[PDB]
Amino acid sequence: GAMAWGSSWLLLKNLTAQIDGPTLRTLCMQHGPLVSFHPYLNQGIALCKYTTREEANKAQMALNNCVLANTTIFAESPSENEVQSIMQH
Repeated sequence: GAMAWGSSWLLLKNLTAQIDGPTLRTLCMQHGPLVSFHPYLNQGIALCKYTTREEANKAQMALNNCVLANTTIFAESPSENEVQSIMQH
């Protein structure tokens, strides 16, 4: 008799292998509160968790389809099953 809860998850993608993203991680925290974040430069992906569902959706709308000088940032919402796949290598 176990109960399942829905949690806010955001995945940001299309990061170059040449990313050092401490500034990238800090920017995500400013947009929404950050419980935990793991950014990968090499794969060009970063996965982060938000405190509430509404803050997560707002973060995706701003990060998705977002253009910065000479680089493009995309945002997607992986399934909770897809989030587990990322945690497992």
